[PDB]
Amino acid sequence: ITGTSTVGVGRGVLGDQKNINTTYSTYYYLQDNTRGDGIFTYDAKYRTTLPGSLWADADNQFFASYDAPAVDAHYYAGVTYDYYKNVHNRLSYDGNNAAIRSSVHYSQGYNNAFWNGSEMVYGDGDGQTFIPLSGGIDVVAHELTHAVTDYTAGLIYQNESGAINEAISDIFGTLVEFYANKNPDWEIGEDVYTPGISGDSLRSMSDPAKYGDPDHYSKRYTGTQDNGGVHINSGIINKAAYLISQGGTHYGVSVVGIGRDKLGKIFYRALTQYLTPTSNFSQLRAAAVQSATDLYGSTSQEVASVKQAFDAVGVK
Ligand SMILES: [Ca+2]
Ligand SMILES: [Ca+2]
Ligand SMILES: [Ca+2]
Ligand SMILES: [Ca+2]
Ligand SMILES: [Zn+2]
Repeated sequence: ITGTSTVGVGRGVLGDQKNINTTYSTYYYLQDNTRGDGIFTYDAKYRTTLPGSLWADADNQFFASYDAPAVDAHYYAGVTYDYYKNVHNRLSYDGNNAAIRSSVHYSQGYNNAFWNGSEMVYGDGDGQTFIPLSGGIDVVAHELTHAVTDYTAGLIYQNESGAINEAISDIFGTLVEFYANKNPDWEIGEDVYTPGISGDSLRSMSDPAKYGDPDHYSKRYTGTQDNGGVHINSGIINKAAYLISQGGTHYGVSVVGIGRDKLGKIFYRALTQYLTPTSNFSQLRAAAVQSATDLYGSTSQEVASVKQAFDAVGVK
């Protein structure tokens, strides 16, 4: 919509107060004109017809419980935008400042969030397994990273390339959580998962096996469920990325950690320069090695650490 850029205030899903960039034209809309060609948040009104209505508010105050998921979708979209721009010099997900659109209140008790090819979509959860999914910065950044992958490597969402596609989203979702720096960790979705249970999440990058996911290639899932295990076998790559960043000894193989910033550089470069739609795990290892070599040199610690991390998870 055409109007003036304004600044609203509200509460997110977890009760935290924050400012949001809005647009004024009769109503105050969730439209942030300060990043690229806009970040736009919509209300799906418990339906599944998308995108729904551009979120409109009478007073620019967003403190109703109904407002909370839209406050977070909008705000965390802006944080993720800032991360890709400031850290990777990437302008929005297509690299050309495409508008970022998100819809919240999708369906009823919908325990999930997803990129549909064109926009972000968040359920409210059923209140037991999930609260509104946009309350998790790692969930928002995970899903927006699928948009990034779709415009770059284009990793097919099945089998090994699919598990890489998932891992890449867990990695950058986690690096975005660290960038925002509020209670960061190496698990996925903990802020919005199971309000009655402390300390759990959907997945762990530091210990995939915590939730039944493989942490070594010899444990890969080779069946047909979950598109050949895209959310299962990502544990292998998640563990390798965790090792590259943090270090550790995993099945007897020692890895020297190089830190989060370098992990982010190596994997962003692999994603955007080397990976293709059909890349398998072994080809990811070669892309990450070639990335680390471009960035730090072939004799570098960074290159040696990438090789050790992939050895540790059984990927040759
Ligand atoms: Ca209001
Ligand atoms: Ca966290
Ligand atoms: Ca997390
Ligand atoms: Ca929980
Ligand atoms: Zn995903």
